[PDB]
Amino acid sequence: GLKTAQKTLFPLRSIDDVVRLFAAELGREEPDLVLLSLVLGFVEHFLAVNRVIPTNVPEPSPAPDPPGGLTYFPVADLSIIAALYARFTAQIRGAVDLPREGGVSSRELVKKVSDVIWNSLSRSYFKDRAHIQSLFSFITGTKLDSSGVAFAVVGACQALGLRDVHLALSEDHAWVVFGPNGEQTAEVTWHGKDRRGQTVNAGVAERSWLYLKGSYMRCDRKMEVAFMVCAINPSIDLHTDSLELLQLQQKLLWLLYDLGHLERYPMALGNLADLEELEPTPGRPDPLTLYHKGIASAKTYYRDEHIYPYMYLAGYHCRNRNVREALQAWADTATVIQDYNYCREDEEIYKEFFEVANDVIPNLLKEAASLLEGSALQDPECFAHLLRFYDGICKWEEGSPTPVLHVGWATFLVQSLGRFEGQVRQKVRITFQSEKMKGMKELLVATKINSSAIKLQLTAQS
Ligand SMILES: CCN(C(=O)c1cc(F)ccc1Oc1nncnc1N1CC2(CCN(CC3(C)CC3)CC2)C1)C(C)C
Repeated sequence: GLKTAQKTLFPLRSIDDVVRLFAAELGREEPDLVLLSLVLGFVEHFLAVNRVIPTNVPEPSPAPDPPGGLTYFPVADLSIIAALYARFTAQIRGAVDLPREGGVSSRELVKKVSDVIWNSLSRSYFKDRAHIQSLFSFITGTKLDSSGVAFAVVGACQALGLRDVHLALSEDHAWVVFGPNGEQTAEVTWHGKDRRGQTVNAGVAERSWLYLKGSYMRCDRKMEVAFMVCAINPSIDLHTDSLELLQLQQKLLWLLYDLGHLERYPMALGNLADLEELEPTPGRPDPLTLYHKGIASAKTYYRDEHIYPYMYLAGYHCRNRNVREALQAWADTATVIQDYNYCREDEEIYKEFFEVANDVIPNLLKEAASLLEGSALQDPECFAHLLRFYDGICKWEEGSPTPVLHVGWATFLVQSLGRFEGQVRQKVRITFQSEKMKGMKELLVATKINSSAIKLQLTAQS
């Protein structure tokens, strides 16, 4: 049952209409997670899933076709959004047996709301596909990706008036927290390419990156809106994004930023900065300000145990040919990961470190050498930052149940070391933390790089 004020905004015919509807909803003490997620899913379906008009642009009279191409919007009728809203609420309300004396919900209650979402999904589909994140995908396709399940469970709880069930976010996983002050936890979805019903205590005690040693985000309803905005997927295919969905996500994040709802959301600040890098909004903070905001947010609220705030910043410096600053920010990234244990389900962050060490840094140093042929390659500080990055990775691996470094890592390490002349490398005096890097300190600074020896040393088991 949509309140009358919710009804007046429709029909949404523009991006701003969506923004006004988000603006209107964020003013309430509890914004409608189902209504908001349906609208974004409807908009994204007809902009990215079912692309109505092609995206290509043609090469004294007017041109026969729009010479720059076309953007469009699928009008969201009240009748159509409300019909879908009614389907979900009729589904959820008839499925759970509603005392909750303290405004808190039982573990067995959260479990059957979770079970109602879980058992509504198709048994076979590709969990990693795009555009199955929203309640629109749930109700019209019975398909949800991993964190989409957790979000749907949270939206179902708001539908049943369980103000105490909230979305919990690590950097790669989602679950629910509940109880008098968010102290119980329950897994509600799978992770990886499931532990449903269990707490996350074991994973927090595991010191795996997946559970951030307990320094994860406990969302309020306002950050749960920020999550579904971050979850907007503009990809039409791998080489094509929808300009409309990028613009919508960007204006929505600015709306959330102005209301203060990204203050505890480092990844969302980083997402906004990345959008701002491609499409600056006049009068707004530049991307670097926003990257440093996300880092300050991670330091303030999650005691500096997040990884992505630093790779956001490092990526921006890399794309802008700021070699010193990019190397320093990847060193700081490795400095956070070195206090984690590399565990079974941490493959996402491994993949990102792999790409940095074995693609991004090699490319950055090659770029710098083309200028050389002052410069970063002549700066011992830059070499020290490179070694600090590898030292953190080795410390991360040390004592973990999963190996990190393999022979391919050694190949790129030897290459990156070679980018610094021996006279530069011999100026550093470094204290390493990892046993692996200590066991080749002298081999890293020698005038002649011993590739086989460094390869042997980088690949010794932890
Ligand atoms: C990307 C889709 N998505 C997730 O995957 C997800 C799932 C979870 F259960 C928990 C955190 C999750 O991630 C995020 N949650 N909220 C805001 N934004 C997030 N993401 C940005 C992201 C990390 C940073 N890289 C960029 C680099 C490496 C440059 C810094 C891009 C991908 C992940 C969510 C938005 C639905």
